[PDB]
Amino acid sequence: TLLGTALRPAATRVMLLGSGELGKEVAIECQRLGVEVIAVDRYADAPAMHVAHRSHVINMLDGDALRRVVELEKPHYIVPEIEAIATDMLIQLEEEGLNVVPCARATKLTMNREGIRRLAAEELQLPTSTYRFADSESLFREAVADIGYPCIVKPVMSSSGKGQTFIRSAEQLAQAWKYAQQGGRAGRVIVEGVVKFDFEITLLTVSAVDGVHFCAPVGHRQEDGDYRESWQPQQMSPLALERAQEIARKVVLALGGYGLFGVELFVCGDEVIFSEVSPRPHDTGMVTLISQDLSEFALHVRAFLGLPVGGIRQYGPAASAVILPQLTSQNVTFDNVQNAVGADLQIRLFGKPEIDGSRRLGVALATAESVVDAIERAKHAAGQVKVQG
Amino acid sequence: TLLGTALRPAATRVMLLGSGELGKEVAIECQRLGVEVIAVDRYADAPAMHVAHRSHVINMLDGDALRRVVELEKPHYIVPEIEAIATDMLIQLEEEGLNVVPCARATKLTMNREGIRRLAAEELQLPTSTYRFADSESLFREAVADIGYPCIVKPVMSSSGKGQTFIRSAEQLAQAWKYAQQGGRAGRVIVEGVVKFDFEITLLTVSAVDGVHFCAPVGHRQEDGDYRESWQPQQMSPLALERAQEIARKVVLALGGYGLFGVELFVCGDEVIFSEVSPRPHDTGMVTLISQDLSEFALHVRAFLGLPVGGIRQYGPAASAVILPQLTSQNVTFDNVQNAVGADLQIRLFGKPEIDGSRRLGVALATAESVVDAIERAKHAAGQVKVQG
Ligand SMILES: Nc1ncnc2c1ncn2[C@@H]1O[C@H](COP(=O)(O)OP(=O)(O)NP(=O)(O)O)[C@@H](O)[C@H]1O
Ligand SMILES: Nc1ncnc2c1ncn2[C@@H]1O[C@H](COP(=O)(O)OP(=O)(O)NP(=O)(O)O)[C@@H](O)[C@H]1O
Ligand SMILES: NCC(=O)N[C@@H]1O[C@H](COP(=O)([O-])[O-])[C@@H](O)[C@H]1O
Ligand SMILES: NCC(=O)N[C@@H]1O[C@H](COP(=O)([O-])[O-])[C@@H](O)[C@H]1O
Ligand SMILES: [Mg+2]
Ligand SMILES: [Mg+2]
Ligand SMILES: [Mg+2]
Ligand SMILES: [Mg+2]
Ligand code: NA
Ligand code: NA
Repeated sequence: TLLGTALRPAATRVMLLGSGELGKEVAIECQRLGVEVIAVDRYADAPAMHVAHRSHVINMLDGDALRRVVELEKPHYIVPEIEAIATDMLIQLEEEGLNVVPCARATKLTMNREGIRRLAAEELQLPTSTYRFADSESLFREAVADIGYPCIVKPVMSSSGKGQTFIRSAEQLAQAWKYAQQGGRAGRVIVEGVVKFDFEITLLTVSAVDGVHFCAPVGHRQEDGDYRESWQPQQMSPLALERAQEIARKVVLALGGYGLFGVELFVCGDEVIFSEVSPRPHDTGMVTLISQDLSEFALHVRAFLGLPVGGIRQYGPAASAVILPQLTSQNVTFDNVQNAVGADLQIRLFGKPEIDGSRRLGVALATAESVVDAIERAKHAAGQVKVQG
Repeated sequence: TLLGTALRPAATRVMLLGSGELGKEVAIECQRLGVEVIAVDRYADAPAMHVAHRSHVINMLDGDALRRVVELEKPHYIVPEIEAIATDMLIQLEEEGLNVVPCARATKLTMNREGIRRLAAEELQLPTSTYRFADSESLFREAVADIGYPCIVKPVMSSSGKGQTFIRSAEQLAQAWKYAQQGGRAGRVIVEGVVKFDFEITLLTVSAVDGVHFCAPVGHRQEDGDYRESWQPQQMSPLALERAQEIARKVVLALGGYGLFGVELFVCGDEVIFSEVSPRPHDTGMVTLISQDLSEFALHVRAFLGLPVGGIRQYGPAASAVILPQLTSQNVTFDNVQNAVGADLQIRLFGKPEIDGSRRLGVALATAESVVDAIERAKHAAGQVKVQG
């Protein structure tokens, strides 16, 4: 493996499609290796753009627009950071010789729940919640009837819980369906039976030249479609961990290509159930910014560049807690920062240009002798931040 | 501490005066907090510029040029990254209300080994090398006589050994007095009477809102005026450590201002002698990119922003080894990178635009069960990298 010098003729060029907080760290890790970074998104001054050599704002769902920016910048690697990309064009491009991380098929399969769900459950025979898809209200209604209550309805093309409803009674059916319509390419939906898990985890799995490597299990807590806190390591029985690893390995290998994947799993004792997978760094993995020698961002980079992982070091109990304020502003400020960092406590503020409602603008990170204590220290610190606009 | 959002009207702005590998990390740290970074250097595409919001190429020795850039960008913090800057302008600027990190006086004082040596020795009353001050070949001649063999000859405006001479013999004096003029402005000198130390350390000392904290001592190996390898923690006596810390505190507190300082000391048994100090992150300190929770750069930023440090966690034996090729090229590439990364091993490639002679293009970082082992791992890795032109 050979790397060039960013900005020079033989530069190794990486193009990020999506410039949120996740890509910002991928960008930093690229920059740490003198890798040239082109950050693209649907809006200007996106996080990853702050730390990139050059940025472009285009409609990433427009295959022609994508083709255009790619032809323009001639990246060696196209690193999708969000789901909402013109995957069909990535496949084209990949065929035309471009390297899509981890691979274009991985991106296509995961951007639509139907693809990844059917692959995992039907082709890989992995355990998942029960599910049905529906593309009309009536079909949706039949689906619910067959699935039972409670059940969760989600659009097949969504993230961070947009257009999703936890359905407890037929009473919600109409609202649920409309709402699932508002969320979505606005479309088809998935109706899943509710898994009553003991806890849920994210198994950050790196597929690299030297094999499949696993980060220690990251536990996470979700609320109202948003991850609130994550921690590592999440304790699991030996049997559960081994089962989780098995599932994760099968998934990443099936999707193909080098990179770090966020394998979302539900744990019921010693039993593990597959939920979904990010074929790229995962939000919950932001805890690895404090908990490992190589963050999930650093690992994604390492793997995609074709270099060996070797191993991953875990420094002990740690957690992340989101900074998710709710306001409307185009000039956001953060005060009381002196009460948000200190010993074994840090924060990250994304640089997002504005907010109009709820938005993840930063994250607090902490370490401690237990995840319980780390979680509290991180939440507390996130809380101390006085967000104003 | 109130921080704005980079690129937004209330953004908090940091201007780096010097954009090499040290400032690159400082920049990355600022970015992580959504701080707006302006990277200034005397050449284009300097490392820190790759990761800054914007840059400026100017002669930083030109005060009028410095004022212009400062006033144009209106930074909240001026962060010196190299010695060669117009310290007078800093002083003036500071007087005009500008925040200079750690303080303008600190920058001036350290530029001059005259001012700093006197302060430390006379004023602070700390142990240093022997010395005096010549201002002529005759003034030079007489002094070196007062010091004796062997001894050191340094321009009071020298760095990296720029203009220095190790004198064991009178014959040299023909040379030395000349060389002392080769370098610096191109002059006046300082003659030191060498100290036979067991080993040398850099005591990275952070002065912040919650007082002064210290990183574990960093040992290093110098060669031809360039550090080659650095390691942490350097084994020493608690007594030696205690003494080192006392000297460091005294110095930093006397220099004034918040920031990370690199205190250079000689260790002979339980005795410690102050050599010099950088009022900014120090090269040898690059080991902290892998050995601690907060790197020296993260500490620098934390401190200058008025935030508390609280503590510094050290992850065990670690080392840095420089990637210091010597060639002439404007399109450097790095091959065999796969043999330079792995478990507990990483590399940084700076992004320097070209090279023409010997130049530090990157660094290898490693951790291990022992300091010795760490150094070997880091050295080996740096050695595997094939630098092409
Ligand atoms: N079938 C299910 N049973 C139980 N809980 C579920 C189920 N599906 C989703 N959840 C819960 O809802 C959270 C969000 O679900 P998810 O399917 O990941 O939504 P998303 O919109 O894809 N979000 P993101 O992870 O940002 O892509 C999960 O982490 C669980 O806490
Ligand atoms: N009195 C002295 N005794 C022994 N070694 C010395 C002495 N002064 C300098 N050195 C050695 O010289 C190295 C570099 O010299 P130094 O005094 O730091 O000058 P410099 O030109 O300012 N270099 P730099 O460290 O980059 O600022 C040190 O790290 C020591 O190994
Ligand atoms: N679970 C998905 C996720 O965490 N995505 C992250 O959020 C960004 C969008 O946030 P935004 O909606 O605030 O612009 C994405 O770009 C990605 O980094
Ligand atoms: N020992 C001091 C030191 O390490 N300084 C670092 O090297 C730069 C200059 O490198 P360059 O000479 O290759 O431009 C400086 O800007 C600083 O980052
Ligand atoms: Mg999802
Ligand atoms: Mg999810
Ligand atoms: Mg110096
Ligand atoms: Mg020195
Ligand atoms: Na690929
Ligand atoms: Na100051």
